[PDB]
Amino acid sequence: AGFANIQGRADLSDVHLPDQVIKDVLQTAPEASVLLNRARKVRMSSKKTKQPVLA
Amino acid sequence: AGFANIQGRADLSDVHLPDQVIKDVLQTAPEASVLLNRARKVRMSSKKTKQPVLA
Repeated sequence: AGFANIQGRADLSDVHLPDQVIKDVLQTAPEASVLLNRARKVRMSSKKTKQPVLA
Repeated sequence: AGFANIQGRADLSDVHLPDQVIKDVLQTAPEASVLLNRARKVRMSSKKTKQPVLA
């Protein structure tokens, strides 16, 4: 044919028409723990610790 | 005693008469793969690769 030949998106390869990528993941920041910040913090050096109490 | 005495090989130790060893293996020189020599080679960088072709 002579006329009305036109280049469509359907005529090209996936290598001609690639999607753009964003490397940054869409997420919210990780939440910090309640007790690991509110509670008083002590360094243990055995499986158990003991304290005397007035009773 | 007498005149018949001569040293045989059966009279010497395995350390006196050691066998020589040859460290090269007797082997048929390895033919290469057909496809890895004959076919066109490219580096892939993911589980799938795609290319354009004329239609």
